[PDB]
This record gives sequence, C-alpha cells and structure tokens, in this order.
Amino acid sequence: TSQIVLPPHLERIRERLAENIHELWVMNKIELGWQYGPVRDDNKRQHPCLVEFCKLPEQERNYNLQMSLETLKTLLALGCHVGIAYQLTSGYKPAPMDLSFIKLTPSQEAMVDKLAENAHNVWARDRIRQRRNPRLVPYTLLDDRTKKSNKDSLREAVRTLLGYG
Repeated sequence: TSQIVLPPHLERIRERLAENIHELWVMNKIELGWQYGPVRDDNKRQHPCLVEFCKLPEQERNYNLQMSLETLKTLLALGCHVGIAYQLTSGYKPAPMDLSFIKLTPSQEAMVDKLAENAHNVWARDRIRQRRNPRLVPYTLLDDRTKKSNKDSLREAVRTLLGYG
C-alpha cells in the first residue's frame, strides 16, 4: 500500500477519518468505562489519548493518521477509485453523526474484511519476532468468532468515506 503517492486533494478527508478513528478509540474505551487521566494504564480504566484532536500531540495522533492513510492506500491498491461524491464523558464529546443507519453493500463489507486481513497481516509479521502465540497464523486460518471485531474496526472507515460524500 505504501507504494502509492497520497493525493493531497483528500488529505483533509484522511485527517477527518483519522479524527473519527480517534473518537471511536475514545468511544469504545468509555463504553468500557475509561476516563481521561495522565497515566497510561489499562486496568485503571483511564486513557491519556482521549483529548481534542488539535490538542493531541505528535506522540498520540500518528496512530490514527497512519490508520487512515493505510486504509485509503489499500483502497487505491485494490482498485476502487476515491474522490468527491448520550453517555457523558470526562471532557470529550465523540459524536460525528449517526453513521450506523445506511446499509453497507456486500462489496464494501468484504472490502473492510480485506482491510482487516491486511492489518492482521502487518500485525502478525510484527509478532513473528516473538512464544509462538496461536495468532501468528494468517487471518484466513484465524478463528471465525473474532474476525468480526477486526472487521468492525475497519468498517467505520468506509462508513465515514461514504457518509461524508
């Protein structure tokens, strides 16, 4: 995917999708019950990466930035063209819009599936340096129950990509 130059015409859309991925990274943790704290812990149900997008520094935003970049690059490599077409938290308000109404076509369904496959491939290639976790096998030999978690993680990308026009 990295061998494709990123068109700056949609760099703003890439950043919007990165902000959406970040606010959903906040949403799921807050649904679990996570607040905003200065300590990077997981059992203390707080996360220091739930603040405003502009308030986020270089040390916390490159994740979602590269997330959106690699999704769109994978779209370009697959071939489809891209162009022009409440629970109270501890300070942040993740609420872009109601993006869970319109029904996703089976193409974009399997295509978020392919995005999850690609991401799991990078993750497994990173994990092979460790010992012998049963997840070191590709996404096709992955257990069926868990596949939809990684599919939902990538579905919101095409959700926003359709909804924003």
